[PDB]
Amino acid sequence: TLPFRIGHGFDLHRLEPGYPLIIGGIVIPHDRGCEAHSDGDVLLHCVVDAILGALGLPDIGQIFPDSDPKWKGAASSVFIKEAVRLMDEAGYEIGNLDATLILQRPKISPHKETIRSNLSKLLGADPSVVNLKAKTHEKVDSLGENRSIAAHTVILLMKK
Amino acid sequence: TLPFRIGHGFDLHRLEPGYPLIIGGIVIPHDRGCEAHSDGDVLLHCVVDAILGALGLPDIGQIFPDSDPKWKGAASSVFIKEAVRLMDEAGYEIGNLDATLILQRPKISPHKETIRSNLSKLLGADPSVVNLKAKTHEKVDSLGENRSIAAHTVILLMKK
Amino acid sequence: TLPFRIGHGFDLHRLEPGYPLIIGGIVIPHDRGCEAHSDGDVLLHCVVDAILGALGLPDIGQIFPDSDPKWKGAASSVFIKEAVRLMDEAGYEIGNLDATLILQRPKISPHKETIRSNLSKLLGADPSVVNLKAKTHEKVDSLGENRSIAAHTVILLMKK
Ligand SMILES: Nc1ccn([C@@H]2O[C@H](COP(=O)(O)O)[C@@H](O)[C@H]2O)c(=O)n1
Ligand SMILES: Nc1ccn([C@@H]2O[C@H](COP(=O)(O)O)[C@@H](O)[C@H]2O)c(=O)n1
Ligand SMILES: Nc1ccn([C@@H]2O[C@H](COP(=O)(O)O)[C@@H](O)[C@H]2O)c(=O)n1
Ligand SMILES: [Cl-]
Ligand SMILES: [Cl-]
Ligand SMILES: [Cl-]
Ligand SMILES: [Zn+2]
Ligand SMILES: [Zn+2]
Ligand SMILES: [Zn+2]
Repeated sequence: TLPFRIGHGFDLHRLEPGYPLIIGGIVIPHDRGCEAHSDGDVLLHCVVDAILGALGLPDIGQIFPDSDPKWKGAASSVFIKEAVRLMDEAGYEIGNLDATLILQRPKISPHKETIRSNLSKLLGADPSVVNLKAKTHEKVDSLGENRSIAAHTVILLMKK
Repeated sequence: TLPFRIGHGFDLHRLEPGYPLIIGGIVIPHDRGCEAHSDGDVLLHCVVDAILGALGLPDIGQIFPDSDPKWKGAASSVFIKEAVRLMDEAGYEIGNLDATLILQRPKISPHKETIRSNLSKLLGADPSVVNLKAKTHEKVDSLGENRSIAAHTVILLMKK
Repeated sequence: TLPFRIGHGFDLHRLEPGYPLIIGGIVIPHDRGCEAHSDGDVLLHCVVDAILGALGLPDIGQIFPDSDPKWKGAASSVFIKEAVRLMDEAGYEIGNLDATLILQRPKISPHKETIRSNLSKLLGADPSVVNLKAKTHEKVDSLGENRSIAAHTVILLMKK
Protein backbone atom coordinates (compact mmCIF):
# COMPACT_ATOMS: atom_id res chain seq x y z
CA THR A 1 0.00 0.00 0.00
CA LEU A 2 1.19 3.51 -0.97
CA PRO A 3 2.38 6.02 1.67
CA PHE A 4 1.09 8.95 -0.44
CA ARG A 5 -1.76 9.34 -2.97
CA ILE A 6 -2.30 12.37 -5.31
CA GLY A 7 -5.75 13.63 -6.39
CA HIS A 8 -7.14 16.24 -8.79
CA GLY A 9 -10.62 17.65 -8.95
CA PHE A 10 -12.33 20.04 -11.39
CA ASP A 11 -15.85 21.46 -11.32
CA LEU A 12 -17.71 24.22 -13.19
CA HIS A 13 -21.22 25.68 -12.76
CA ARG A 14 -23.34 28.19 -14.66
CA LEU A 15 -23.98 31.51 -12.99
CA GLU A 16 -27.33 33.14 -13.72
CA PRO A 17 -29.16 36.11 -12.15
CA GLY A 18 -30.97 35.68 -8.82
CA TYR A 19 -29.46 32.33 -7.77
CA PRO A 20 -27.46 31.34 -4.65
CA LEU A 21 -23.69 31.74 -4.64
CA ILE A 22 -22.46 29.20 -2.09
CA ILE A 23 -18.70 28.51 -1.94
CA GLY A 24 -17.30 25.90 0.50
CA GLY A 25 -20.53 26.06 2.50
CA ILE A 26 -20.51 29.84 2.76
CA VAL A 27 -23.14 32.18 1.30
CA ILE A 28 -21.68 35.07 -0.70
CA PRO A 29 -24.08 37.76 -1.93
CA HIS A 30 -23.94 38.57 -5.66
CA ASP A 31 -26.13 39.60 -8.63
CA ARG A 32 -25.61 36.00 -10.00
CA GLY A 33 -25.27 32.53 -8.56
CA CYS A 34 -25.26 28.85 -9.42
CA GLU A 35 -28.12 27.43 -11.44
CA ALA A 36 -27.73 23.73 -10.66
CA HIS A 37 -29.48 20.57 -9.40
CA SER A 38 -26.95 20.49 -6.57
CA ASP A 39 -26.56 23.44 -4.13
CA GLY A 40 -24.00 24.43 -6.80
CA ASP A 41 -20.98 24.38 -4.53
CA VAL A 42 -18.19 24.13 -7.06
CA LEU A 43 -15.44 24.07 -4.35
CA LEU A 44 -17.07 21.35 -2.27
CA HIS A 45 -17.80 19.19 -5.33
CA CYS A 46 -14.28 19.36 -6.64
CA VAL A 47 -12.67 18.62 -3.23
CA VAL A 48 -14.89 15.55 -3.10
CA ASP A 49 -13.75 14.49 -6.61
CA ALA A 50 -10.07 15.07 -5.64
CA ILE A 51 -10.44 12.77 -2.55
CA LEU A 52 -12.36 10.13 -4.49
CA GLY A 53 -9.80 10.33 -7.28
CA ALA A 54 -6.74 10.13 -5.03
CA LEU A 55 -8.25 6.89 -3.62
CA GLY A 56 -9.36 5.42 -6.98
CA LEU A 57 -13.01 5.28 -6.03
CA PRO A 58 -15.98 5.97 -8.29
CA ASP A 59 -16.50 9.73 -8.91
CA ILE A 60 -19.06 12.08 -7.34
CA GLY A 61 -21.72 11.24 -9.98
CA GLN A 62 -21.18 7.50 -9.58
CA ILE A 63 -21.20 7.48 -5.75
CA PHE A 64 -23.99 10.10 -5.36
CA PRO A 65 -26.22 9.67 -8.46
CA ASP A 66 -29.54 11.25 -9.59
CA SER A 67 -31.77 8.52 -8.12
CA ASP A 68 -32.32 7.96 -4.39
CA PRO A 69 -30.64 5.96 -2.03
CA LYS A 70 -30.77 9.31 -0.10
CA TRP A 71 -29.40 12.17 -2.30
CA LYS A 72 -30.92 14.64 -4.87
CA GLY A 73 -31.17 17.64 -2.54
CA ALA A 74 -28.22 16.84 -0.26
CA ALA A 75 -26.16 19.80 0.89
CA SER A 76 -22.62 19.38 -0.42
CA SER A 77 -21.50 18.86 3.17
CA VAL A 78 -23.16 15.40 2.92
CA PHE A 79 -20.82 14.51 0.03
CA ILE A 80 -17.72 15.85 1.86
CA LYS A 81 -18.51 13.76 4.97
CA GLU A 82 -19.09 10.57 2.96
CA ALA A 83 -15.82 11.15 1.08
CA VAL A 84 -13.75 11.59 4.30
CA ARG A 85 -15.38 8.42 5.73
CA LEU A 86 -14.37 6.39 2.65
CA MET A 87 -10.88 7.91 2.82
CA ASP A 88 -10.60 6.98 6.49
CA GLU A 89 -11.73 3.37 5.91
CA ALA A 90 -9.19 3.07 3.05
CA GLY A 91 -6.50 3.99 5.57
CA TYR A 92 -5.74 7.56 4.56
CA GLU A 93 -5.80 11.07 5.98
CA ILE A 94 -5.29 14.52 4.41
CA GLY A 95 -1.69 15.65 4.06
CA ASN A 96 -2.66 18.90 2.38
CA LEU A 97 -5.23 20.41 0.04
CA ASP A 98 -4.82 23.29 -2.42
CA ALA A 99 -7.93 24.56 -4.21
CA THR A 100 -8.09 27.27 -6.92
CA LEU A 101 -11.37 29.05 -7.52
CA ILE A 102 -11.90 30.85 -10.83
CA LEU A 103 -14.48 33.58 -10.50
CA GLN A 104 -14.65 37.00 -12.15
CA ARG A 105 -16.77 38.66 -9.41
CA PRO A 106 -17.33 39.12 -6.60
CA LYS A 107 -14.10 39.29 -4.59
CA ILE A 108 -13.51 36.11 -2.53
CA SER A 109 -10.59 37.30 -0.32
CA PRO A 110 -12.74 38.89 2.46
CA HIS A 111 -14.56 35.57 2.90
CA LYS A 112 -11.49 33.42 2.57
CA GLU A 113 -10.77 32.51 6.21
CA THR A 114 -14.48 31.90 6.76
CA ILE A 115 -14.43 29.47 3.77
CA ARG A 116 -11.22 27.76 4.87
CA SER A 117 -12.51 27.20 8.42
CA ASN A 118 -15.78 25.71 7.20
CA LEU A 119 -14.08 23.46 4.64
CA SER A 120 -11.55 22.40 7.38
CA LYS A 121 -14.37 21.69 9.85
CA LEU A 122 -16.13 19.45 7.30
CA LEU A 123 -12.92 17.61 6.28
CA GLY A 124 -11.87 17.10 9.92
CA ALA A 125 -8.51 18.64 9.06
CA ASP A 126 -6.48 21.51 10.49
CA PRO A 127 -6.88 24.86 8.63
CA SER A 128 -3.09 25.00 8.33
CA VAL A 129 -3.25 22.13 5.75
CA VAL A 130 -6.41 23.23 3.80
CA ASN A 131 -5.87 26.09 1.29
CA LEU A 132 -8.00 28.02 -1.20
CA LYS A 133 -7.03 30.83 -3.57
CA ALA A 134 -9.06 32.75 -6.18
CA LYS A 135 -8.48 34.08 -9.63
CA THR A 136 -10.45 36.15 -12.18
CA HIS A 137 -10.58 35.05 -15.81
CA GLU A 138 -9.66 38.45 -17.30
CA LYS A 139 -13.08 39.18 -18.80
CA VAL A 140 -12.75 36.40 -21.43
CA ASP A 141 -14.92 33.30 -22.06
CA SER A 142 -17.91 32.38 -19.83
CA LEU A 143 -15.84 32.56 -16.64
CA GLY A 144 -14.60 36.03 -17.49
CA GLU A 145 -18.14 37.13 -18.45
CA ASN A 146 -19.32 35.91 -15.01
CA ARG A 147 -21.51 33.30 -16.72
CA SER A 148 -19.83 30.53 -14.77
CA ILE A 149 -17.60 29.63 -11.83
CA ALA A 150 -14.95 26.87 -11.76
CA ALA A 151 -12.71 25.20 -9.14
CA HIS A 152 -9.60 23.06 -9.30
CA THR A 153 -8.31 21.06 -6.29
CA VAL A 154 -5.01 19.22 -5.96
CA ILE A 155 -4.79 17.02 -2.81
CA LEU A 156 -1.99 14.87 -1.27
CA LEU A 157 -3.32 12.04 0.92
CA MET A 158 -1.21 10.30 3.61
CA LYS A 159 -1.45 6.68 4.80
CA LYS A 160 -2.50 6.71 8.48
CA THR B 1 17.77 11.87 -6.35
CA LEU B 2 14.15 12.56 -5.29
CA PRO B 3 11.96 9.83 -3.76
CA PHE B 4 8.81 11.38 -5.32
CA ARG B 5 8.16 13.43 -8.48
CA ILE B 6 4.89 15.29 -9.33
CA GLY B 7 3.56 15.74 -12.89
CA HIS B 8 0.70 17.59 -14.59
CA GLY B 9 -0.66 17.11 -18.06
CA PHE B 10 -3.31 18.99 -20.09
CA ASP B 11 -4.66 18.27 -23.55
CA LEU B 12 -7.59 19.53 -25.65
CA HIS B 13 -8.93 18.46 -29.06
CA ARG B 14 -11.62 19.74 -31.42
CA LEU B 15 -14.71 17.61 -31.83
CA GLU B 16 -16.36 17.68 -35.24
CA PRO B 17 -19.10 15.52 -36.84
CA GLY B 18 -18.24 12.06 -38.18
CA TYR B 19 -14.81 11.63 -36.55
CA PRO B 20 -13.49 8.95 -34.14
CA LEU B 21 -13.94 9.41 -30.41
CA ILE B 22 -11.13 7.37 -28.84
CA ILE B 23 -10.48 7.81 -25.10
CA GLY B 24 -7.63 5.92 -23.39
CA GLY B 25 -7.49 3.50 -26.31
CA ILE B 26 -11.22 2.78 -26.25
CA VAL B 27 -13.67 3.58 -29.05
CA ILE B 28 -16.80 5.40 -27.87
CA PRO B 29 -19.58 5.95 -30.41
CA HIS B 30 -20.84 9.55 -30.78
CA ASP B 31 -22.18 12.05 -33.35
CA ARG B 32 -18.78 13.90 -33.03
CA GLY B 33 -15.16 12.95 -32.50
CA CYS B 34 -11.62 14.24 -32.62
CA GLU B 35 -10.41 16.02 -35.73
CA ALA B 36 -6.65 15.75 -35.24
CA HIS B 37 -3.33 14.65 -36.81
CA SER B 38 -2.95 12.22 -33.91
CA ASP B 39 -5.59 9.51 -33.19
CA GLY B 40 -6.94 12.37 -31.02
CA ASP B 41 -6.66 10.55 -27.71
CA VAL B 42 -6.76 13.44 -25.30
CA LEU B 43 -6.41 11.16 -22.20
CA LEU B 44 -3.44 9.22 -23.54
CA HIS B 45 -1.65 12.39 -24.68
CA CYS B 46 -2.03 14.13 -21.37
CA VAL B 47 -0.91 11.09 -19.31
CA VAL B 48 2.18 11.03 -21.50
CA ASP B 49 2.80 14.77 -20.85
CA ALA B 50 2.28 14.24 -17.07
CA ILE B 51 4.94 11.43 -17.02
CA LEU B 52 7.36 13.40 -19.19
CA GLY B 53 6.79 16.46 -17.03
CA ALA B 54 7.21 14.68 -13.69
CA LEU B 55 10.62 13.49 -15.00
CA GLY B 56 11.69 16.82 -16.56
CA LEU B 57 12.00 15.41 -20.04
CA PRO B 58 11.09 17.15 -23.30
CA ASP B 59 7.29 17.23 -23.89
CA ILE B 60 5.18 15.05 -26.21
CA GLY B 61 5.74 17.40 -29.21
CA GLN B 62 9.49 17.53 -28.62
CA ILE B 63 9.98 13.77 -28.12
CA PHE B 64 7.46 12.69 -30.83
CA PRO B 65 7.55 15.49 -33.46
CA ASP B 66 5.89 15.95 -36.90
CA SER B 67 8.82 14.54 -38.91
CA ASP B 68 9.83 10.87 -38.95
CA PRO B 69 12.07 9.02 -36.97
CA LYS B 70 8.98 6.69 -36.83
CA TRP B 71 5.85 8.69 -35.77
CA LYS B 72 3.12 10.72 -37.62
CA GLY B 73 0.42 8.03 -37.55
CA ALA B 74 1.44 6.29 -34.32
CA ALA B 75 -1.39 5.08 -32.11
CA SER B 76 -1.18 6.89 -28.79
CA SER B 77 -0.25 3.57 -27.19
CA VAL B 78 3.18 4.01 -28.87
CA PHE B 79 3.68 7.28 -26.95
CA ILE B 80 2.53 5.74 -23.62
CA LYS B 81 4.99 2.82 -23.99
CA GLU B 82 7.91 5.11 -24.84
CA ALA B 83 7.07 7.33 -21.86
CA VAL B 84 6.99 4.39 -19.37
CA ARG B 85 10.33 3.14 -20.79
CA LEU B 86 11.96 6.55 -20.22
CA MET B 87 10.42 6.68 -16.74
CA ASP B 88 11.78 3.22 -15.96
CA GLU B 89 15.31 4.07 -17.16
CA ALA B 90 15.22 7.26 -15.03
CA GLY B 91 14.57 5.03 -12.03
CA TYR B 92 10.90 5.70 -11.41
CA GLU B 93 7.59 3.87 -11.27
CA ILE B 94 3.96 5.07 -10.97
CA GLY B 95 2.75 5.77 -7.45
CA ASN B 96 -0.67 6.89 -8.64
CA LEU B 97 -2.41 8.67 -11.49
CA ASP B 98 -5.57 10.79 -11.42
CA ALA B 99 -6.99 11.97 -14.74
CA THR B 100 -10.01 14.29 -15.27
CA LEU B 101 -11.80 14.23 -18.60
CA ILE B 102 -13.98 17.19 -19.57
CA LEU B 103 -16.61 16.19 -22.07
CA GLN B 104 -20.20 17.38 -22.46
CA ARG B 105 -21.49 14.20 -24.19
CA PRO B 106 -21.59 11.29 -24.36
CA LYS B 107 -21.57 9.73 -20.89
CA ILE B 108 -18.17 8.17 -20.03
CA SER B 109 -19.14 6.25 -16.84
CA PRO B 110 -20.35 3.04 -18.58
CA HIS B 111 -16.97 2.76 -20.33
CA LYS B 112 -14.93 3.76 -17.34
CA GLU B 113 -13.60 0.38 -16.13
CA THR B 114 -12.87 -0.58 -19.73
CA ILE B 115 -10.82 2.66 -20.09
CA ARG B 116 -9.04 2.22 -16.77
CA SER B 117 -8.04 -1.39 -17.56
CA ASN B 118 -6.65 -0.44 -20.97
CA LEU B 119 -4.75 2.57 -19.63
CA SER B 120 -3.41 0.35 -16.76
CA LYS B 121 -2.37 -2.37 -19.22
CA LEU B 122 -0.42 0.17 -21.31
CA LEU B 123 1.23 1.82 -18.27
CA GLY B 124 2.16 -1.56 -16.74
CA ALA B 125 0.47 -0.44 -13.52
CA ASP B 126 -2.23 -1.92 -11.31
CA PRO B 127 -5.77 -0.55 -11.96
CA SER B 128 -6.00 0.24 -8.25
CA VAL B 129 -3.46 3.11 -8.76
CA VAL B 130 -4.74 4.46 -12.14
CA ASN B 131 -7.89 6.66 -11.96
CA LEU B 132 -10.07 8.59 -14.40
CA LYS B 133 -13.16 10.71 -13.75
CA ALA B 134 -15.35 12.77 -16.12
CA LYS B 135 -17.08 16.08 -16.01
CA THR B 136 -19.42 18.07 -18.31
CA HIS B 137 -18.76 21.76 -18.93
CA GLU B 138 -22.33 22.94 -18.22
CA LYS B 139 -23.18 23.86 -21.81
CA VAL B 140 -20.74 26.83 -21.84
CA ASP B 141 -17.70 27.53 -24.08
CA SER B 142 -16.48 25.05 -26.74
CA LEU B 143 -16.31 22.17 -24.25
CA GLY B 144 -19.87 22.75 -23.14
CA GLU B 145 -21.03 23.08 -26.78
CA ASN B 146 -19.38 19.69 -27.48
CA ARG B 147 -16.97 21.39 -29.88
CA SER B 148 -14.01 20.04 -27.96
CA ILE B 149 -12.80 17.55 -25.35
CA ALA B 150 -10.09 18.18 -22.72
CA ALA B 151 -8.15 16.10 -20.15
CA HIS B 152 -6.09 16.94 -17.09
CA THR B 153 -3.77 14.39 -15.41
CA VAL B 154 -1.95 14.74 -12.10
CA ILE B 155 0.61 11.94 -11.46
CA LEU B 156 2.88 11.06 -8.47
CA LEU B 157 5.98 9.06 -9.50
CA MET B 158 7.99 6.91 -7.04
CA LYS B 159 11.73 6.15 -7.12
CA LYS B 160 12.16 2.39 -7.66
CA THR C 1 4.95 19.08 10.41
CA LEU C 2 4.45 17.47 6.97
CA PRO C 3 7.38 16.00 5.00
CA PHE C 4 5.70 16.92 1.67
CA ARG C 5 3.30 19.69 0.60
CA ILE C 6 1.40 19.86 -2.75
CA GLY C 7 0.55 23.13 -4.55
CA HIS C 8 -1.45 24.19 -7.61
CA GLY C 9 -1.38 27.48 -9.44
CA PHE C 10 -3.44 28.89 -12.33
CA ASP C 11 -3.12 32.20 -14.13
CA LEU C 12 -4.58 33.72 -17.32
CA HIS C 13 -3.90 37.02 -19.12
CA ARG C 14 -5.42 38.82 -22.10
CA LEU C 15 -3.30 39.06 -25.22
CA GLU C 16 -3.76 42.18 -27.32
CA PRO C 17 -1.77 43.65 -30.25
CA GLY C 18 1.50 45.50 -29.59
CA TYR C 19 2.07 44.41 -25.97
CA PRO C 20 4.99 42.54 -24.34
CA LEU C 21 5.00 38.76 -24.27
CA ILE C 22 7.16 37.84 -21.28
CA ILE C 23 7.17 34.20 -20.13
CA GLY C 24 9.21 33.13 -17.07
CA GLY C 25 11.25 36.32 -17.34
CA ILE C 26 12.03 35.84 -21.02
CA VAL C 27 10.94 38.16 -23.83
CA ILE C 28 9.32 36.36 -26.77
CA PRO C 29 8.51 38.42 -29.87
CA HIS C 30 4.91 38.18 -31.16
CA ASP C 31 2.14 40.22 -32.84
CA ARG C 32 0.29 40.14 -29.42
CA GLY C 33 1.25 40.23 -25.77
CA CYS C 34 -0.10 40.66 -22.27
CA GLU C 35 -2.26 43.67 -21.49
CA ALA C 36 -1.99 43.73 -17.70
CA HIS C 37 -1.14 45.85 -14.63
CA SER C 38 1.62 43.35 -13.86
CA ASP C 39 4.43 42.61 -16.38
CA GLY C 40 1.88 39.95 -17.42
CA ASP C 41 4.08 36.96 -16.70
CA VAL C 42 1.49 34.21 -16.46
CA LEU C 43 4.12 31.49 -15.70
CA LEU C 44 5.84 33.45 -12.94
CA HIS C 45 2.53 34.43 -11.32
CA CYS C 46 1.21 30.91 -11.25
CA VAL C 47 4.46 29.40 -9.86
CA VAL C 48 4.21 31.98 -7.09
CA ASP C 49 0.57 30.97 -6.39
CA ALA C 50 1.55 27.25 -6.39
CA ILE C 51 4.31 27.90 -3.75
CA LEU C 52 2.05 30.12 -1.64
CA GLY C 53 -0.72 27.55 -1.91
CA ALA C 54 1.44 24.54 -1.04
CA LEU C 55 2.42 26.43 2.16
CA GLY C 56 -1.09 27.71 3.01
CA LEU C 57 -0.11 31.34 2.84
CA PRO C 58 -2.21 34.22 1.49
CA ASP C 59 -2.31 34.28 -2.34
CA ILE C 60 -0.40 36.53 -4.76
CA GLY C 61 -3.09 39.27 -4.60
CA GLN C 62 -3.21 39.18 -0.81
CA ILE C 63 0.58 39.21 -0.27
CA PHE C 64 1.36 41.67 -3.13
CA PRO C 65 -1.73 43.93 -3.39
CA ASP C 66 -2.58 47.03 -5.50
CA SER C 67 -1.46 49.58 -2.88
CA ASP C 68 2.16 50.20 -1.89
CA PRO C 69 4.20 48.77 0.60
CA LYS C 70 6.57 48.50 -2.45
CA TRP C 71 4.76 46.80 -5.40
CA LYS C 72 2.57 48.00 -8.35
CA GLY C 73 5.29 47.89 -11.02
CA ALA C 74 7.39 45.06 -9.57
CA ALA C 75 8.90 42.65 -12.08
CA SER C 76 7.49 39.20 -11.42
CA SER C 77 10.97 38.15 -10.28
CA VAL C 78 10.28 40.21 -7.11
CA PHE C 79 7.25 37.99 -6.35
CA ILE C 80 9.20 34.75 -7.05
CA LYS C 81 12.02 35.80 -4.66
CA GLU C 82 9.60 36.76 -1.87
CA ALA C 83 7.76 33.44 -2.30
CA VAL C 84 10.98 31.34 -2.05
CA ARG C 85 12.00 33.34 1.07
CA LEU C 86 8.66 32.58 2.77
CA MET C 87 8.97 28.93 1.71
CA ASP C 88 12.48 28.77 3.16
CA GLU C 89 11.44 30.32 6.49
CA ALA C 90 8.53 27.83 6.70
CA GLY C 91 11.11 25.06 6.46
CA TYR C 92 10.58 23.87 2.91
CA GLU C 93 12.46 23.51 -0.36
CA ILE C 94 11.36 22.58 -3.90
CA GLY C 95 11.11 18.88 -4.63
CA ASN C 96 9.90 19.44 -8.17
CA LEU C 97 7.82 21.80 -10.28
CA ASP C 98 5.77 21.05 -13.41
CA ALA C 99 4.22 23.98 -15.26
CA THR C 100 1.90 23.81 -18.32
CA LEU C 101 1.59 26.85 -20.55
CA ILE C 102 -1.43 27.16 -22.83
CA LEU C 103 -0.70 29.38 -25.78
CA GLN C 104 -1.87 29.13 -29.39
CA ARG C 105 1.10 31.04 -30.90
CA PRO C 106 3.96 31.55 -31.03
CA LYS C 107 5.93 28.33 -30.54
CA ILE C 108 7.53 28.13 -27.06
CA SER C 109 9.83 25.09 -27.59
CA PRO C 110 12.83 27.03 -29.03
CA HIS C 111 12.84 29.24 -25.92
CA LYS C 112 12.18 26.46 -23.48
CA GLU C 113 15.66 25.86 -22.01
CA THR C 114 16.18 29.61 -21.78
CA ILE C 115 12.88 29.85 -19.79
CA ARG C 116 13.69 26.87 -17.58
CA SER C 117 17.16 28.23 -16.70
CA ASN C 118 15.79 31.65 -15.79
CA LEU C 119 12.93 30.23 -13.72
CA SER C 120 15.47 27.85 -12.01
CA LYS C 121 17.86 30.74 -11.31
CA LEU C 122 15.06 32.75 -9.66
CA LEU C 123 13.75 29.78 -7.61
CA GLY C 124 17.27 28.81 -6.49
CA ALA C 125 16.58 25.29 -7.72
CA ASP C 126 18.35 22.92 -10.09
CA PRO C 127 16.96 22.92 -13.69
CA SER C 128 16.63 19.14 -13.42
CA VAL C 129 13.69 19.64 -10.96
CA VAL C 130 11.96 22.64 -12.69
CA ASN C 131 9.85 21.76 -15.78
CA LEU C 132 7.66 23.63 -18.27
CA LYS C 133 5.69 22.33 -21.24
CA ALA C 134 3.39 24.11 -23.73
CA LYS C 135 0.15 23.37 -25.43
CA THR C 136 -2.07 25.07 -28.05
CA HIS C 137 -5.82 25.33 -27.47
CA GLU C 138 -6.85 24.00 -30.91
CA LYS C 139 -8.19 27.31 -32.24
CA VAL C 140 -11.17 27.31 -29.83
CA ASP C 141 -12.18 29.84 -27.12
CA SER C 142 -10.05 32.92 -26.27
CA LEU C 143 -6.90 30.85 -25.77
CA GLY C 144 -7.28 29.20 -29.15
CA GLU C 145 -8.04 32.58 -30.79
CA ASN C 146 -4.78 33.90 -29.26
CA ARG C 147 -6.80 36.39 -27.19
CA SER C 148 -5.26 35.06 -24.00
CA ILE C 149 -2.50 32.95 -22.45
CA ALA C 150 -2.85 30.66 -19.41
CA ALA C 151 -0.50 28.64 -17.14
CA HIS C 152 -1.00 25.82 -14.68
CA THR C 153 1.69 24.78 -12.15
CA VAL C 154 1.72 21.72 -9.91
CA ILE C 155 4.54 21.78 -7.29
CA LEU C 156 5.73 19.26 -4.63
CA LEU C 157 7.54 20.93 -1.70
CA MET C 158 9.94 19.04 0.63
CA LYS C 159 10.63 19.71 4.32
CA LYS C 160 14.30 20.76 4.67
N1 LIG D 1 -18.80 12.94 -20.28
C1 LIG D 1 -19.20 12.66 -19.03
C2 LIG D 1 -19.44 13.66 -18.11
C3 LIG D 1 -19.89 13.32 -16.84
N2 LIG D 1 -20.03 12.02 -16.47
C4 LIG D 1 -20.52 11.59 -15.15
O1 LIG D 1 -21.58 12.46 -14.78
C5 LIG D 1 -21.35 13.03 -13.48
C6 LIG D 1 -21.87 14.44 -13.39
O2 LIG D 1 -21.10 15.30 -14.23
P1 LIG D 1 -21.48 16.84 -14.25
O3 LIG D 1 -21.65 17.39 -12.85
O4 LIG D 1 -20.49 17.60 -15.08
O5 LIG D 1 -22.83 16.79 -14.82
C7 LIG D 1 -19.86 12.93 -13.26
O6 LIG D 1 -19.50 13.02 -11.86
C8 LIG D 1 -19.58 11.60 -13.93
O7 LIG D 1 -19.98 10.51 -13.08
C9 LIG D 1 -19.74 11.04 -17.42
O8 LIG D 1 -19.89 9.85 -17.11
N3 LIG D 1 -19.36 11.36 -18.67
N1 LIG E 1 2.77 27.71 -27.71
C1 LIG E 1 3.21 26.47 -27.94
C2 LIG E 1 2.33 25.41 -28.05
C3 LIG E 1 2.83 24.14 -28.32
N2 LIG E 1 4.16 23.92 -28.41
C4 LIG E 1 4.75 22.60 -28.72
O1 LIG E 1 3.95 21.98 -29.72
C5 LIG E 1 3.54 20.68 -29.31
C6 LIG E 1 2.15 20.35 -29.81
O2 LIG E 1 1.19 21.17 -29.16
P1 LIG E 1 -0.34 20.95 -29.54
O3 LIG E 1 -0.71 19.49 -29.52
O4 LIG E 1 -1.20 21.82 -28.67
O5 LIG E 1 -0.33 21.34 -30.95
C7 LIG E 1 3.64 20.67 -27.80
O6 LIG E 1 3.71 19.33 -27.26
C8 LIG E 1 4.88 21.53 -27.62
O7 LIG E 1 6.07 20.76 -27.90
C9 LIG E 1 5.02 25.00 -28.26
O8 LIG E 1 6.24 24.82 -28.36
N3 LIG E 1 4.55 26.25 -28.05
N1 LIG F 1 -13.11 36.15 -7.33
C1 LIG F 1 -11.90 36.58 -6.93
C2 LIG F 1 -10.85 36.71 -7.82
C3 LIG F 1 -9.63 37.19 -7.36
N2 LIG F 1 -9.44 37.49 -6.05
C4 LIG F 1 -8.18 38.03 -5.51
O1 LIG F 1 -7.68 38.98 -6.44
C5 LIG F 1 -6.32 38.68 -6.80
C6 LIG F 1 -6.04 39.03 -8.24
O2 LIG F 1 -6.76 38.15 -9.10
P1 LIG F 1 -6.57 38.35 -10.67
O3 LIG F 1 -5.11 38.46 -11.04
O4 LIG F 1 -7.31 37.27 -11.40
O5 LIG F 1 -7.12 39.69 -10.85
C7 LIG F 1 -6.14 37.21 -6.49
O6 LIG F 1 -4.75 36.85 -6.35
C8 LIG F 1 -6.99 37.10 -5.24
O7 LIG F 1 -6.28 37.63 -4.10
C9 LIG F 1 -10.52 37.32 -5.18
O8 LIG F 1 -10.37 37.61 -3.98
N3 LIG F 1 -11.72 36.90 -5.62
CL1 LIG G 1 -14.66 42.46 -13.15
CL1 LIG H 1 -25.74 17.70 -22.60
CL1 LIG I 1 -2.12 28.48 -34.89
ZN1 LIG J 1 -20.75 20.64 -9.12
ZN1 LIG K 1 -3.50 15.55 -28.12
ZN1 LIG L 1 -0.98 37.17 -13.62
